[PDB]
Amino acid sequence: DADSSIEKQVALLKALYGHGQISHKRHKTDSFVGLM
Repeated sequence: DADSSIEKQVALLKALYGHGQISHKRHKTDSFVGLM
């Protein structure tokens, strides 16, 4: 029944996706174009 403990690791994979947020940080730079 502890085998379900491995399913919790799937949540750790979601933390790896958070690295994609760094790519969205470039979208904030596009917002500065509005200053023009």
